[PDB]
Amino acid sequence: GSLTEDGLSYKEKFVVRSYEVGSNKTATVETIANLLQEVGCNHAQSVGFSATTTTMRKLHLIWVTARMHIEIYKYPAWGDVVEIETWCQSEGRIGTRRDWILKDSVTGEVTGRATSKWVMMNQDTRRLQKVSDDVRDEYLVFCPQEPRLAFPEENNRSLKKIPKLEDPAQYSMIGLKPRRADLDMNQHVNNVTYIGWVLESIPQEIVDTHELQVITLDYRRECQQDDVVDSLTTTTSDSQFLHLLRLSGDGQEINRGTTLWRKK
Amino acid sequence: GSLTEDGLSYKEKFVVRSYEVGSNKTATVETIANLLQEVGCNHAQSVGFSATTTTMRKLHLIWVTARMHIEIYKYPAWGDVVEIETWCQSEGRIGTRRDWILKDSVTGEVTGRATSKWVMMNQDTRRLQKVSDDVRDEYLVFCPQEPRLAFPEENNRSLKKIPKLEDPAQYSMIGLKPRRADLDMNQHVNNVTYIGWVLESIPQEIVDTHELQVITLDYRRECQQDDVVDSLTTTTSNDSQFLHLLRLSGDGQEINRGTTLWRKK
Ligand SMILES: Cc1nccn1Cc1cccc(C#N)c1
Ligand SMILES: Cc1nccn1Cc1cccc(C#N)c1
Repeated sequence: GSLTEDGLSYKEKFVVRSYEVGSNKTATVETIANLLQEVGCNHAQSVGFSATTTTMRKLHLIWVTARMHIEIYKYPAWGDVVEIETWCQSEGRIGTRRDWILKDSVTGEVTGRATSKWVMMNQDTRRLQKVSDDVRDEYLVFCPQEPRLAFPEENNRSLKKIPKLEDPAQYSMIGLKPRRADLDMNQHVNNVTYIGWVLESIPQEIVDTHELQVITLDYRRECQQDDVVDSLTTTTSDSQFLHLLRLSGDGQEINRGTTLWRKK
Repeated sequence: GSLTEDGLSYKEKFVVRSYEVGSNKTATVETIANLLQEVGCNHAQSVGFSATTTTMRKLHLIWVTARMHIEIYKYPAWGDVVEIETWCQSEGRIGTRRDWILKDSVTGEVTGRATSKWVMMNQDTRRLQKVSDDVRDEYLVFCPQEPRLAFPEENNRSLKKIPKLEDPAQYSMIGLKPRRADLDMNQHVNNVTYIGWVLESIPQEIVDTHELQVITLDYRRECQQDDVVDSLTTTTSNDSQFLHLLRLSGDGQEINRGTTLWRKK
């Protein structure tokens, strides 16, 4: 991987692995989401991050994902090479955004795109906060100054408000719990695990006859390593679904989302 | 990746990813096991397979893992490049063996080694069988003729018999179940998922203070996509050793047994 000529974005190529594909012999959306996190980490390393900047480390502040939105036109097949370009942008005091474009390396055709919203949190109190001027200034030298959007369209799917699923859910998968492979280097549940848990309550008949085109996921609260989650899904329709992940015991919301599926 | 000069082994380099590492910022043993499966698949593809031979497909036969044995001296760090070499060998009519050697790409130093035993099974009946002469001849042109062992030692750990853990277990993790990410392209549970499930019943205090040096796992029966598993562990021992058992949560049918050896950091 490498930063592009202007140093304001980063590109990396990945060869899709045998264990990374589903029944169609193409990459799962969780494999895609892991590759998006990997190219994002490689971009942060390339621009000098140990993605906390020096001012954030002094104030014990970290970036946390508020929303992930991914749209796939074609999933890369096993053995195929996918090229992913990523970049960041400041969204004033709200937080930051990281965008991605996925391309077929042979044809140069765009096969997918993604966007994510990040908010600042104090790592100890877990209290959310606005982005300060010092953090905005030290971040802005690594971002394009003019807007560059993976989802430019006004009122597009990536910005839509997601409602809360009402009981009873049409489908459910209960008792989901993370294992050590679901944790990151800081012993926190990996953001991609929540995508897998949301998808657990989609009936296999949909998975067997449809391809996932769009997924939007809001992250409200973290699942701890010792927590247990229930995954709930209701059809709202192409097939569209509304999703909710909540703690198995008291029903505290951890995520809400929507998925759009196209018949194969 | 590529076959070596003589065409009897295959090498591939991997850059360790951010999500592939644990608390020490080095690759987990499950990341290592996935890389071993990946280089094995790339080797089979390079020599013309798709690893069922022509005679195997005619008779509806497949290879299934009977045992996996991995020894790691140093886990590669995040961003490091690891080179893995793999090869296969026929073990007469018993089955086949696939071996691997892991090296640090910069220093050329061996950082790990692994071996696995495979047996033939009829895909439909699930009945095990001996390897026929036609199958043995068809895959012998892709294997070294002289023995080449990742574990040459006289009575090495990779061949030891594993006993059955007796109840009560010292530690347990109950109600483990696969999700879609644990399945392969044929909707079967990936062999690496069972390694993760075995390790779930090792106490976190051991994981925090020790490094896993050796794991040997016997595969007795498959966990189906709708099954639920219990992971059981008992200490058998500066080094800590454990005995492991995975069984179905309901009736207690054995699916795997194994042992792990850990060295204090
Ligand atoms: C055995 C197990 N499966 C899920 C959680 N855990 C336990 C645990 C506790 C604290 C930190 C970690 C890490 N890393 C893990
Ligand atoms: C929702 C879920 N989590 C684990 C199993 N499953 C259901 C299932 C059934 C049959 C085939 C497959 C595949 N592939 C999956």
